[PDB]
Amino acid sequence: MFNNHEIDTILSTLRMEADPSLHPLFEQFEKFYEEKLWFQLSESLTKFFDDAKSTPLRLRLYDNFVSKFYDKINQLSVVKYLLASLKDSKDFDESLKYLDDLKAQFQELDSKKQRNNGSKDHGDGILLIDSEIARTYLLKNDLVKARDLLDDLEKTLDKKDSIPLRITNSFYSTNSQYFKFKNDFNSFYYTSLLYLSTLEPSTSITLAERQQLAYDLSISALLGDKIYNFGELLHHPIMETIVNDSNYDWLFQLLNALTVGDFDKFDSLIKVQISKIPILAQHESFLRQKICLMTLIETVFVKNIRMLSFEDISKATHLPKDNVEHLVMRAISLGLLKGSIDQVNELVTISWVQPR
Repeated sequence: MFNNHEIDTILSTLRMEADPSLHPLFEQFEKFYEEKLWFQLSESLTKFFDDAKSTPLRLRLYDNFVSKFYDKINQLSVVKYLLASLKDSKDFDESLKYLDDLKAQFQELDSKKQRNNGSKDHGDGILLIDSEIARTYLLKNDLVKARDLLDDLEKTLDKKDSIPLRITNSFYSTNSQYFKFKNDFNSFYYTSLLYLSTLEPSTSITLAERQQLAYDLSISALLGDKIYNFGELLHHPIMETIVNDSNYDWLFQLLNALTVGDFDKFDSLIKVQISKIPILAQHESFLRQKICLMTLIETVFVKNIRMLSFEDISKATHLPKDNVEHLVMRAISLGLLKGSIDQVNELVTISWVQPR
């Protein structure tokens, strides 16, 4: 019987420990547990979880109450109740052992349970709790183990298992916890290309989420110190979603000009949108380089060039003969060609080009 046993003890104690405001809600909690209605009990417990009021009660609740029926209820509902109470502790190692032990219980409590059709379904609960262990690691549990686990989990973002988008999006937070566009934008653009590979029709995302992903990828390319090929980005189907909002149409036309060497359109957007935005202003002198670099690379590719002259490069860049070689020396430094400058003759011996 629940009377004179753990459950009566828990209801009694937690009602005393609780704020008076919580008392009427816990009548439904008591009832639905006694009725064996774990799901209605979870709605009642979710209505408690929805408020910061008395959050620590949920730790005892998890340990001594939810643990009796967590096999039936949704894995993320279960971990959310523990998460709020264990986050209140401001600790990053008990949280590790708790999420690992909880996850491992579900790894043995289930084999064909909570599945779409008693099938080899996605582990669309503990796959995200695995990310929560990783976030907890990256939250300075131990930096060496965290960095090693980050590298191993990055090597696990592949079709080695039937990973859904949600685990990758969850681990993408853990990558963002370690590296950002502020550290390097070319890297963050390539990190964003990972997320594109996982994008498919999923409840996780919308057309608006695609618009935000396209826009953030666009900033990452624009400000990418070593990116040059904006064309493959600008043509990619994900960049069609933003054409159905166009709030940033000026960015995509600045990008378009920067994809074709249209100095006049470039200058016209540069005269306005740079001044309005400090992040873009910090890169203005890179963008004017990027247009010159790409204009020449297109010229080299389309005209299959092997020899060019500083005066003709000066036409194609609007940089004076006295400095124009430093521009193509940046291109050589980007590694997108194997040519060499012949400064003695004010010539260049161009060789090869990276198309993408």
